[PDB]
Amino acid sequence: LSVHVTDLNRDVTLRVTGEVHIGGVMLKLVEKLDVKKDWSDHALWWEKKRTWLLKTHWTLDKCGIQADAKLQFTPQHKLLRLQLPNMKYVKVKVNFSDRVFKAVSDICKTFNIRHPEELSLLKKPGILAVSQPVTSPEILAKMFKPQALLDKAKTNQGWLDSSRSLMEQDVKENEALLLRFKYYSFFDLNPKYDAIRINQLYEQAKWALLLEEIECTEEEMMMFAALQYHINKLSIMTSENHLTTDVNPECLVSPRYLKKYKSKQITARILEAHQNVAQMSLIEAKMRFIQAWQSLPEFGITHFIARFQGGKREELIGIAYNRLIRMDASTGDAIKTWRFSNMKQWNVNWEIKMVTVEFADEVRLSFICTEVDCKVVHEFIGGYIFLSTRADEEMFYKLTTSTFTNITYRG
Amino acid sequence: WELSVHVTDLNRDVTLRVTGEVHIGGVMLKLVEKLDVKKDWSDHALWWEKKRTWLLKTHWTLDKCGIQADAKLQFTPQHKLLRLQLPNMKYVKVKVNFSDRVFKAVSDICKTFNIRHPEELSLLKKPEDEALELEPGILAVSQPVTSPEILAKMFKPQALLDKAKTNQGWLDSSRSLMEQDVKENEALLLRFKYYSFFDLNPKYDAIRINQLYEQAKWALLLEEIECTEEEMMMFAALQYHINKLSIMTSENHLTTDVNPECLVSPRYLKKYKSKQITARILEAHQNVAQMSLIEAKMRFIQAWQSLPEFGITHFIARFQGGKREELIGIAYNRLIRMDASTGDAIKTWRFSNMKQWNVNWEIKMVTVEFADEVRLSFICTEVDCKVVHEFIGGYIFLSTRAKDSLDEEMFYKLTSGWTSTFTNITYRG
Repeated sequence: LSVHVTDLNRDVTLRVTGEVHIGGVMLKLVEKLDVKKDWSDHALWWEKKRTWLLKTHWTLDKCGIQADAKLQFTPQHKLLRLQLPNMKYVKVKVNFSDRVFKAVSDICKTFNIRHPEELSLLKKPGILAVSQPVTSPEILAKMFKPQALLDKAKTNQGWLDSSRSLMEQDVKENEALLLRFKYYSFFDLNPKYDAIRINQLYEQAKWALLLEEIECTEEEMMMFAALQYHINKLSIMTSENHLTTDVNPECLVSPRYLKKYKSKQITARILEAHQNVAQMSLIEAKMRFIQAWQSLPEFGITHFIARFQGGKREELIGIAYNRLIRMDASTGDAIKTWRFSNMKQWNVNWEIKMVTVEFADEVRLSFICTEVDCKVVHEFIGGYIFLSTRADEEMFYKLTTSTFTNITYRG
Repeated sequence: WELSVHVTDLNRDVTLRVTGEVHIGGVMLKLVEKLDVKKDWSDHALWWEKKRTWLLKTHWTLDKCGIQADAKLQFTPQHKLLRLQLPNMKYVKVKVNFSDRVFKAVSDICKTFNIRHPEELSLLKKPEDEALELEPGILAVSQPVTSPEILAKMFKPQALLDKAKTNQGWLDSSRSLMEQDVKENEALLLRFKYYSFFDLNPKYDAIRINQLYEQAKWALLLEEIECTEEEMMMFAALQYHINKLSIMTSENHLTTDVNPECLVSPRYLKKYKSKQITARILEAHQNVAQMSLIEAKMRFIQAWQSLPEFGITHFIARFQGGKREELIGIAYNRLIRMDASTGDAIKTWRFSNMKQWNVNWEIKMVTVEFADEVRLSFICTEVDCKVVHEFIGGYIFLSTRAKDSLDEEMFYKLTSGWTSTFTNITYRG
C-alpha cells in the first residue's frame, strides 16, 4: 500500500496483510511517522474509488484494496470560502467527509440560521447580520451577468448532492462555493429568532433583483428600491444614541414619571427602548421585502434544460415549491403547469435520463434532461415534497429506474 | 282649543286653532300657511319637549299622540350642529339628524369620517376648547403634544369610581339625541365603546386605526389604564418611532448618505437620469413609510390590548351577598365582579356560559342566567340599568360578526329597553 499524507506531503509504503482493520493502517502509520502533532481529525480517503474509508472497524478484505493502490490520509476538515447570500465571502472550516446536508445543517447553527434544509451549496463577525447597499452603481454593473434563462439553467447543474460528501464532488480546499436558499418555501419566519436568517434571505432577494436574476416591472422595481432605502434608514436608528427630532420625550410618558425621573433619565430609557423598537421594525421591513419578492409572478422557479415528449425544440423544466412547469427557453413563458398537490408519485429512468411523473386523473408527465440534472432534479422534487410536511433528517435522504411516492397525495 | 307652536330657526311663536282630530300633518300645513314665508320646510319636524318625543308619524291625529290643550310644541329642523371630540382629543363640528336613533347617527358619522364598523363606537357625554371645523387631516394626522404641561392640564381623576361615573354618560343607541337632553352645538365624545375590534385592515382603516391608536395612546398617557414601567417606556418608544415614520411620509428629499442609484438594476440608469430616479424612489418611499406608520400603530394597539387591565367597562353595582357598593365589569367575553377599592376580581363569568338575562326595570336589577343554573344578580343606579344592558347586548351582537351585511334590527333586539327578558344568541351548548 502506498499512502500519501496530504498536509505533510509525504508518501508512505506500508506492509499490509489484508485482514488488518482500517484502524490498523492508521495505527501502523502513526507509529511509523513518529510525529509530535495531532492526528485526531485525519481519515483515510480513496480518490480512485471516490469513497471515504470511514468504517474503521471493518477489514481491508471488505473494502477490496489492491496492492500498490494509491490511498490518501487526509484531514476531514478543510477550509472553504463560502459566499453568503449577501454576496460577501466568509472563510470557514467544514467537514469534507460529512453529508452535504449535515454540513449545511452545522453551518447554519454556526451562523445562527434556523431551518438549514431550505439552504444548500452551489458551485460557481457582525457581517452575518448587517446589511448595507453598495457604494456605487459601477459595483452593480461590474457584477452584472447576462442572467439569461440558459445561463441560469446551466448554473443549476452545480447544486451539490446532499447525500454525498464535499470530497466526492470535486471540491478542493479553498475553492469557492455558494451558500444559497435552494428551496423557495420558507417556513415560520420568526423575527424573534431569525434576525440573521431573515437578513440573508432578504439579501439574496435584493441581489437577485439588482443583478436582474429575476424580472419585475418598473413599478415593482421602484417599490423594491424604496424598501431598501427604508431599511437603511431603520438601520441607522438602531445605532443612533441621541435625540434627532424636535419632539420632547417627556410628552410620551404619563406625568407620574416626571416626578420619578429627570429629563436625561427619560431620554435615556426611551432611546434604549426605541433601539429595540427599530430593531424589530428593521426585521419586519425586511420581511415585507421578502413578501413582495415572493408575490412576484416569476418567483421561486428553478430552471433545467429539458426536452418533453414530442418536442422539436429546446425547452425548460421549472421546479417551484408547488408546481412543475414546461417553459420556453427564450421567453420563460409557461407552456403547461402541473401542481405538486395533484402528484401521486414519480419515476426516474437513469439509462435514458428521463423523469416521469404520475398525477391524479391519470395525468402523466415525461421529459429528458442531462444526466447530472437527473440527480439534481430528483433531489429538488423530493426536497420540495419533504419541505411540505413541516408542521427528521433521515427522511430527507429517503426522498433524495427508481420510483418514489408523494406522501401528501389527496384522493 | 289652541296650540302654541314655536319655530326655532325663525324665532317665531304661532297660535293655532286645533280640533284634536286634526292630523299632525294638519298642524304643519296650518303652520306653514299662517307664517306665509317662502322657506324650505324639508327638514323641519314637530318636537314636544314636555313629553320629550318627536312627532314624526304625520298621519296620526292629535288624540293618538295625546296632545293636551295649550301644549307647547316646537317646529325645528331635524339636522343640527354637534361638536364631537375624536379619540385624538380634537373637536370637530358635524351636522347630524337629532331625530334618528343614535346607532344610525353614529353609523352616519363614521361613514362621513371614513371609519369602518361603527357598531364598535358610540357617543359619550362629558363627565374648555370645544370648537373646530370639519377637515380631512384632523382625522388621519397624529402628532404628540407640544409640552408636558398639556398632559397635566388634561389629567382627569382616573380612580375606578371616576370611571364608573364617566360610564353613566353613554348614550341610548335606541333613542335620539334630542330625547337624551342634547342641545345643538353641544360637545359629545366619540369613542370606541366596545373593545372587540373586528377586522382591523390597514388597506382600508388608515383613519379607523389611527383614531383607535389615539384612544389607546391617551388612555395610557392620562393613566386611564395601568402598565409597567417597561411597558410605558415601550409605548413611549413607539410614539417616538411613529412620529419619525410620519415625518418620512412628507419628506420629498434625500436625507441619507446613500446613493439612490445603488438601489436599482443597472438597466434603469440608462433609462432615467439621477434626479428622476431619486424622485420616483422618494415617491414610492412615502407610501412605504405610510404602511410602516399603520403597522407601527397596529403594534401599539396590540400591546395595549395585551395589558392585564384592558377592555373593561366599570359600573357601580350592589351585589346580593354584598355589604358594600361594588363594581360590575364588562369585557367582550365576560362579566366581572370587582371590589371598588382594590379593583380585585372577586368572581368572573363567561358570556359563552350565559343562557339569557333578565332586567327588572322597577327594582333596577339585572339578573343573568348561566349554565348549571349558576345565577348572578345585581342592582345599579337609575340610568346605568339601560346602559349596562346595552353593553351586554352589544358585546353579544358583536360576537355574531362573521366574515360573511349588518343586521341592524338584531342590535335593537338585543339592546331594547322598556320586566323584559333577553336570550343569548351565542350560547354554546
